[PDB]
Amino acid sequence: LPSGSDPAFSQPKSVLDAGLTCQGASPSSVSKPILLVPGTGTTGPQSFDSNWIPLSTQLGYTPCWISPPPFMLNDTQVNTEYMVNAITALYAGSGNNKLPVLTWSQGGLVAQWGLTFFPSIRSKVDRLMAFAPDYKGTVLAGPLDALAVSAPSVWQQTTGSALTTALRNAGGLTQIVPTTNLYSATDEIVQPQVSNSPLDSSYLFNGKNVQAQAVCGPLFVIDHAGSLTSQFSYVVGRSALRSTTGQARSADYGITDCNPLPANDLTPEQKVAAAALLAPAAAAIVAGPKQNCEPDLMPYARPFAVGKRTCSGIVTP
Repeated sequence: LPSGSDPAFSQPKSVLDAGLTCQGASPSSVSKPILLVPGTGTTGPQSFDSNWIPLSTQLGYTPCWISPPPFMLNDTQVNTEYMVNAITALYAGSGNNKLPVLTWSQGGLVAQWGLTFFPSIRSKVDRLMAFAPDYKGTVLAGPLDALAVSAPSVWQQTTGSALTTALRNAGGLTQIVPTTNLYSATDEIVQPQVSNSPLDSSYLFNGKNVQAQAVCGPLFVIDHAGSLTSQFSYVVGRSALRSTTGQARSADYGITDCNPLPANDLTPEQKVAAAALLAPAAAAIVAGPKQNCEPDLMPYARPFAVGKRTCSGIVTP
């Protein structure tokens, strides 16, 4: 694990702060914040309005969220700066108290990239609840990279990207704070995920790796959005957020919780929005930025991906 000074932010603190919002509070004075880190092609709200914003509310958290522009499609390394700045702020804002981070898709990668590369936020996160995180990225990004039609962040979440190589090589496929990883075999966005083994994209060492089909059976299907919004995911999220250990406890759930439909503590209208969670992100992807190469790694990550090709060319330091 890196253990020096944090890297420099490439964004002005004012830009970063502007992407941080808290329900009914300013970050500088908030009780029991949880930070929500969105998936690819969405804003904080577009990810969590239909799910973890009300769910965290009812569990007695002040939901706060970052919305890195545009729709999490730019450089995961800059989307991470928004998350690091938010953790710094919300820790100080809550009386210097550790906060939980909850995340969907790339939000997980961003989180684990933060804890890998910016040591000062490890003493500020009491736990990480990653919903369908892509730590190895995914192989299903391959066709779109072959077309050279891919957002910066979609290059970086390709399996074998410089970014995913850099993370692994810096010791980033091991948990750095107590970490639960809810995910699904049937994820149509993130693969590989079928092994219920360290082969899976969502798997960390020492982490509470919950593959849905490992608890509910091989006849169980929740998809990429399902892994965030489902009653099953509520129960696992509830479990991790209340655990004295920082991790979901198998003691807290069972076979009768194997419900892939949106969380029952959402309103009927919330359920309907959560059901359709992914369409926004699919659309914002087809609407969004497009380049022919993977964004350069910033100097702090370059030593961990030597040999790989980014926009400037082959990585050397």
